[PDB]
Amino acid sequence: AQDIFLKIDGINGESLDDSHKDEIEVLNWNWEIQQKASVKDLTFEHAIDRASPNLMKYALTGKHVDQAVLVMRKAGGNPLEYLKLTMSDVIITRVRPSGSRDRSRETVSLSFAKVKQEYVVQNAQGGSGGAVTTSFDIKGNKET
Amino acid sequence: AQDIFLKIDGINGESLDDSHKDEIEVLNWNWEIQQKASVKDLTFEHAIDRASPNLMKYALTGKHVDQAVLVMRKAGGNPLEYLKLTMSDVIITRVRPSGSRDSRETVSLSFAKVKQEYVVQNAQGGSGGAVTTSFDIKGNKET
Amino acid sequence: AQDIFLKIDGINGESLDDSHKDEIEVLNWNWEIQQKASVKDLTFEHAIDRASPNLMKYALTGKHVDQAVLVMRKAGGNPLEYLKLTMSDVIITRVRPSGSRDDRSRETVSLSFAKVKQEYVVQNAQGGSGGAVTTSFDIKGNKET
Amino acid sequence: AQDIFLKIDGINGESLDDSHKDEIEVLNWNWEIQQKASVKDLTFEHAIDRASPNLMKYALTGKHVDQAVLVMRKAGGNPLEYLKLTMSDVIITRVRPSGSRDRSRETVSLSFAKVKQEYVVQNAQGGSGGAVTTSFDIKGNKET
Amino acid sequence: AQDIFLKIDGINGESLDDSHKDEIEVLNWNWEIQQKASVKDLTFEHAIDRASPNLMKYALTGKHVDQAVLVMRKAGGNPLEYLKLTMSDVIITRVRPSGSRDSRETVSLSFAKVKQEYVVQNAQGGSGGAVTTSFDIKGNKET
Amino acid sequence: AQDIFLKIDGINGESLDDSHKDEIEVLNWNWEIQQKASVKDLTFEHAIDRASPNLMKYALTGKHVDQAVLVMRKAGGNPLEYLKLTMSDVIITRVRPSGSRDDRSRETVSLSFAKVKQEYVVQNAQGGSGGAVTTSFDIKGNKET
Repeated sequence: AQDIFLKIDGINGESLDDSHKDEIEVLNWNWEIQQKASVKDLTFEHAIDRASPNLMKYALTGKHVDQAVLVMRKAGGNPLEYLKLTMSDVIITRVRPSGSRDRSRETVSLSFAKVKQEYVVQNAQGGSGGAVTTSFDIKGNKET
Repeated sequence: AQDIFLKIDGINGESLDDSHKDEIEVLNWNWEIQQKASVKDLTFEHAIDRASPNLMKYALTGKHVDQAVLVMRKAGGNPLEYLKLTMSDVIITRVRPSGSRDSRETVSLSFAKVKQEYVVQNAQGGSGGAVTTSFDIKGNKET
Repeated sequence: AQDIFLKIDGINGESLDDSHKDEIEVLNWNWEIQQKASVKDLTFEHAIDRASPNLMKYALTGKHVDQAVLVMRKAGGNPLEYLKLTMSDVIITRVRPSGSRDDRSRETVSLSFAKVKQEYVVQNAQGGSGGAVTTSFDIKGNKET
Repeated sequence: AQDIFLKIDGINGESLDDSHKDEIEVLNWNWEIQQKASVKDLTFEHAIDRASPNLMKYALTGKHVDQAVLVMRKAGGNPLEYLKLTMSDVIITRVRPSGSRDRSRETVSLSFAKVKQEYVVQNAQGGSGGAVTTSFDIKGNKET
Repeated sequence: AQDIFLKIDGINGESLDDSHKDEIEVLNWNWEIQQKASVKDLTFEHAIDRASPNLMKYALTGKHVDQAVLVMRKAGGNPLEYLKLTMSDVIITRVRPSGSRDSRETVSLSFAKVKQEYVVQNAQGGSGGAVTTSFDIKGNKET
Repeated sequence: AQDIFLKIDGINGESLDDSHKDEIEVLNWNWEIQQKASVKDLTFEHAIDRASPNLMKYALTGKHVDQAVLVMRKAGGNPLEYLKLTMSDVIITRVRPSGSRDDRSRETVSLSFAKVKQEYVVQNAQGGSGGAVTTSFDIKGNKET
């Protein structure tokens, strides 16, 4: 059971994690690019939490935020942050809260002008094996 | 197992909860906002109950009600009311009753304005603070 | 396990229940109203039974019947009839029978109606009738009643 | 586990049942009428059997057959034929055979000019409790 | 557990069955005719095997083959070949290979003419007779 | 449990397999040709890995790569590489990453290509290479090769 965090400028979550205080604890996420290219929103799920009233507001106003950063960190003896997705000039495009007597979930989508992806390689001994980083100005349709 | 309540002006439920007497006991609910913005109906499910004949009536007439308030309350030793969604100038847009031998009703609401309050819980289980936003959907303005 | 009954004027079922003799025993049902308003057919499922050949006939002719009454009754020690849906000026709009060798033969049926009344019966502490909440509407005439 | 039979004029099945010799043994079936009225095909499933090559032929040619009769008969100590659906002037509109290493099924549809439905009521003692029969000339849009 | 074989002219499989050497072993299949008549492709599934590279080629070229023959054979003590479907002037219309770590390929065929033979089994498990029909789909005539 | 590998020129994976070092370990894949002919993208799934940031980049730029080779190898005592699909002049048309707290992070990727070759390796009785059946096609040029 790995940890997934999302840090959205101006929209705090309620994580108690030492390295990700006040970020949003993410249950799951997905994203898509299709063939210039068609870049879909990134979508994530979290519990209804401290971020939710602000996520609602930004969805309605459409106001941009500077940056959102998504991180996946492996669980266990060697807890590496192995994937980091950095989104610049972000819009909250969709919010879908729900609740049940038997559970509170809220599904959120984000669009962004630029993106950067960093992946860290872990070796069998658990240390850093290398790293790959790429980035792209989607709005400007240019490599960065 | 948390409790969810909905208080609709002019349409009583039959809850026996001390702090929510005659409100509607909600089984589940969902809502959506999409990118001015497209705000979807809020939908909830409840058992067929004392509210149902009036929900049917309002669905048919289209008459507005002043306010509906949805509350989620945590279960357990510290039963905190941590989410409050206040809907102003409400229409009953849809009612979908059903029953089986082996009985539930799905209802949708639309509203001119909305307020969402999340109540932050402190380490002792009490109120530590809140985050609150509101919006005039009809007028397309922050409030 | 609650009981659900449907009484359709001129189309008997084969229920043996004392208070609902010759009515249709309903397995399940559903209905919908959408925003003047759009009122959908009411749909129910029952076993292929004595009603089925007449339901077929009425589906084909389109002939109206005066009234259909749907009732749900709680199971157990206090069998309260807690929901009564009365549909006036009714058409059989859909019939969908089926069967399988591996038991079960069922039929899905839909109804349309000019007027509707919904009564919910409130239960008292002794399990008896404590009162009711009732509403009604002339759908065809688009008026509250 | 009840028995279901279909007797199609000119298209024999391979049933060994005393009362339904050479009829088609039916696995399941369904039918539909919608609001003059829109009468859908009746559809049934059977194993690929002696009828299948003829069902294929009639589906391709579109030649009519005089009559098809579907019967459901209860299983057990009191085996009543409680539902009989009689279809007149029948067309084979669809045939969908399939097979598997893990099974042979074939789905068939029928359309018809006229229909008759007979239902027999069974009492708790297992005997005949009464009967209801209706019929309709669909092509002519008239009660019969 | 019955056996299903497909013999396609010019496209060998790798079956080791004595009576169907070098034919394709079929996992499942289906076909459809709808109401002159609309005859759909016949579709079958097999493991990725020796046929696959040629199935890919014919799918791409659209070149016809003379004949494909599908046979179902009963399992057990009396392994009767009870269904034979003969397809004449065949096109490979579709190939859908796939594989997973935890490998199958779906193929579709179209044809100008068809013959279906069902072999009737006698009480001793032998051939008791047959029912046979055929049709020129392309020419829209019985044969 | 068989192994599936994909070698994409200029986009390394992180496989540790001796005969497929730094290739992409594939969880599953599928492809389609329909009736000149309509050749669909090949789609595969892999874990989010060293390839992923480059796959994203190439999806966005649309830049071609020379070749991608997909291989399936039987598991067990005789690990035969029995299927080899060689795709020439390749575009990354689709990337779909996802992750969940409850383990697993996976990514679905699609490829398009101008030419294709499919080799199936026939296995001999000893489990070794007995031969092959091989075909190839210039999809862009619409010609058999």
